[PDB]
Amino acid sequence: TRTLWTTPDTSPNCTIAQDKDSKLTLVLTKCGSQILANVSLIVVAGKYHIINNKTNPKIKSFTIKLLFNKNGVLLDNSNLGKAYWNFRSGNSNVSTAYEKAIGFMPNLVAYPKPSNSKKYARDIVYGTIYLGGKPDQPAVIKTTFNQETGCEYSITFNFSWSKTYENVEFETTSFTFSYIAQE
Amino acid sequence: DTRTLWTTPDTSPNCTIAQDKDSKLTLVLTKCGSQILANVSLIVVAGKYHIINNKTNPKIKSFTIKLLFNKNGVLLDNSNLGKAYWNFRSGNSNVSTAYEKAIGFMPNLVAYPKPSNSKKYARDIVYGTIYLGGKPDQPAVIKTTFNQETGCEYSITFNFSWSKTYENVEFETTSFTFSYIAQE
Amino acid sequence: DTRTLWTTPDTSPNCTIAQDKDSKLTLVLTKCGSQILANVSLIVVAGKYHIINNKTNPKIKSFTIKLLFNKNGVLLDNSNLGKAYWNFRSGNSNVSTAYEKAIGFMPNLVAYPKPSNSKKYARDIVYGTIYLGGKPDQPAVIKTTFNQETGCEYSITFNFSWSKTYENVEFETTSFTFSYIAQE
Ligand SMILES: [Zn+2]
Ligand SMILES: [Zn+2]
Ligand SMILES: [Zn+2]
Repeated sequence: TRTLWTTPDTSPNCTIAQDKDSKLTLVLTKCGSQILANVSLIVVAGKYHIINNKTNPKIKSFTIKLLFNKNGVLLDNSNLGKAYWNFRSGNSNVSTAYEKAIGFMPNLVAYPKPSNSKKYARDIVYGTIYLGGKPDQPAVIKTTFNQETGCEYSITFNFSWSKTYENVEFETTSFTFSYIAQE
Repeated sequence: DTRTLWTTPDTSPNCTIAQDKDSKLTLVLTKCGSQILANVSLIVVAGKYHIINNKTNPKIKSFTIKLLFNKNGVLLDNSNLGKAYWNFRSGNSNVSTAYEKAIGFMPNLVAYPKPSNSKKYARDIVYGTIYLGGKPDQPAVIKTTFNQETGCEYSITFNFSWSKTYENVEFETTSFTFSYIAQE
Repeated sequence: DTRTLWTTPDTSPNCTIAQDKDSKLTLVLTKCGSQILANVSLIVVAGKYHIINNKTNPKIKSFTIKLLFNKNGVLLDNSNLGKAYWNFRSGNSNVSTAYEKAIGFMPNLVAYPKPSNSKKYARDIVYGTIYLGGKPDQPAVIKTTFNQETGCEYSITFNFSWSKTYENVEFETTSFTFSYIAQE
């Protein structure tokens, strides 16, 4: 069945530190009870565009959050802009915002919201991507399901690095993962 | 849902590593035609592998969870995973009756042959790293091997191992995705 | 379209890295709508890359396998992979006739543009690590790049490289799974 995506162009669609400073490319394809996900990031401007940890040793991580309501609709506090997220139609999107995508949401039994109960690590997936496609420029992408407040479901991407990069543009290789679907 | 075989997504223990029901293996196998998309994680709740302390027990560095299947893809009871809640999905639960056939979910025997006298290829293994407690400095290796057990027609085995000296670290993991070639 | 397009899962050599038919590339592409789920491994059986010795040949550190496709997603004969056994799956074999169209299996050209004077973004690359002989201390990097070859409409290229100093180690790998955005 279907695919929810950001069209795979390079037009900025995401706000990390300043308005439209990045293009998140995210494709979610439903394969029954699992969602197959493919993600990459291009930071085009602003604080995170060029990393220089000699001049700014403190800049070592940032987060992009996707927050969804009970119908699986993206909420406006998300870093990703609402106009950019929809079911695929060709290399573009359907012309009208979708009303329902619960089949694409991370499963709440697998990945419960924060509560008074024990929190398990299975709601996280780690991966490594590479800045500029260079094998000696790893950064970690940590993806977490359903851990944000103010929403019914969430997918968050935390990008971090441990090396001292000097004038390295933050644009990444791609990473694939999956997660258990709500229905 | 006859495209997903799973353990259910709850946290009720279903697996016996060192003692009865000491762990929850969460395993979801989704059939995408000739490939099975697999998602796995592990929570150990009790016993020898629950709290790792390699200062006190320096030799506790690895363990294995085996799923063994018959010619029909039915789980055999000396697998570490219990039979009761390994089944086709129905909602967040399972279908009511135990399944009789799941050959479409078994690892392909031409791709991943049983042990024999013939050359053994590495393609029957997938390696991944998961993280204890979700902490990025607590890696452990998950090694998954297809059809290398005897006394069965098919098998999937998960070997968990680590090389750091962990001190009072609970063995509960992040999730890992992989795929394998299906028998049919 | 649920189909699988593959090399078949046997171990018969189908690929030419340094000399004719020196390797078996096992590649399985399954279409899951707008994404292709890919599973890959490599067995080198002869020639320069069969047994690696970096004490005697320290500069032998990488090689490349290219799949080049025309406008219809048909494999071009200058690819390293041979055309004879690359086809849609039928059982553990292939459909009898060579396929004529597989555009839905090609890497998306907007996501992964062909080479030009325009900025080359890294999103057209996926990196993974596989293990020689299934040994966890024998990593090698598999770098996969989409649509960066000339003389074709689409391409998938696999660059295998390593940084350890291997001494008489056979180049045969564990398996790796990735996905990519489909052209249609
Ligand atoms: Zn710039
Ligand atoms: Zn515990
Ligand atoms: Zn050999």
